[PDB]
This record gives sequence, structure tokens and C-alpha cells, in this order.
Amino acid sequence: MNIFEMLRIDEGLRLKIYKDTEGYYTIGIGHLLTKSPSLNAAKSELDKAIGRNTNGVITKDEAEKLFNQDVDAAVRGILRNAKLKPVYDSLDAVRRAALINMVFQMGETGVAGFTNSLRMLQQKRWDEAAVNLAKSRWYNQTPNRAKRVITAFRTGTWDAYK
Ligand SMILES: [Cl-]
Ligand SMILES: [Cl-]
Repeated sequence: MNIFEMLRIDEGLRLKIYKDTEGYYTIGIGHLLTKSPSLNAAKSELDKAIGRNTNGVITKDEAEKLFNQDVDAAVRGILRNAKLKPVYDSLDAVRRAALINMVFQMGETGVAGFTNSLRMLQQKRWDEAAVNLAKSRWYNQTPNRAKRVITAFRTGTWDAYK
């Protein structure tokens, strides 16, 4: 298992513009287009991202390309963040993937806000961090996904995804 396969499972793949769990226009593999309520604004961002007049529909290759860029950006966001970097550096491979997943989902800013959880991860207090990670809107809004990511932090294995 790896970061790509993990996120492909959590986000799924959709070739036409759709609304995410929060109701925002998205496409492909969890690629947020805009938070704006307008479909046109969404279509405009899509075309700008792909480089062609899409009409709200992309190909698989196009979805994957956005996905590669998005994963790359998540990692780079973590490494550039003063709060996140040190955590990330302290973790093993599986747990690093869990942190990337969260950043992909909520943004660096969002994750950087889990101050207490981050400290616990850094200290390697797995069970404690898992409980703390669960006391959040994130867990309450997308519990199944949250549960899978939390298990990875807790156990250091991909069991939840197998
Ligand atoms: Cl983009
Ligand atoms: Cl969920």
C-alpha cells in the first residue's frame, strides 16, 4: 500500500464535476475546485487547471495528473510548515502517509491546528493521540475515513485499508 493507493480509496475517482461531503465543487480524485456556490465558477477553475475547454468533464489521465500535483503539493506544504515538518520528520513511513492524507483533505492550516494531537504524535503516545484526534469536527463529519486514518496513526500499519 502507498499514499496514492490510500488516498484513491478515501477520495474515490469521479470524472465529472461533483459536490464533496461539504457541498463544494470537486472533480477527479478529491481535487477541490472552488468553495463558491457557482457551477460556472467551478467550470472556470476546472478549465484553468486542465488547460482546455472541458465542459465539466475530464479524462482519467487528466484526473491522475491533478492527483499527482495535489499529492506533491501536500508533501511540500508539510515540509514548509514549521509546525508540521518536525512531526513528519519524527514519524515512520505509514504514519507519514496518514499525515499527508489529513493535509490533502483539510489543508495545511487545518492540520497545523491540531496542536495537541501533533505533540502527542511527536512523542509517540499513539493511543492518546488517537483519542485526541477523535475529538474533532473532522471525525464527527467523516467518521469512517477519519477512523481509517486514525488507525494508521495508532498502529503504524495499513490494516484499516486492507
Ligand atoms: Cl491546479
Ligand atoms: Cl467517512
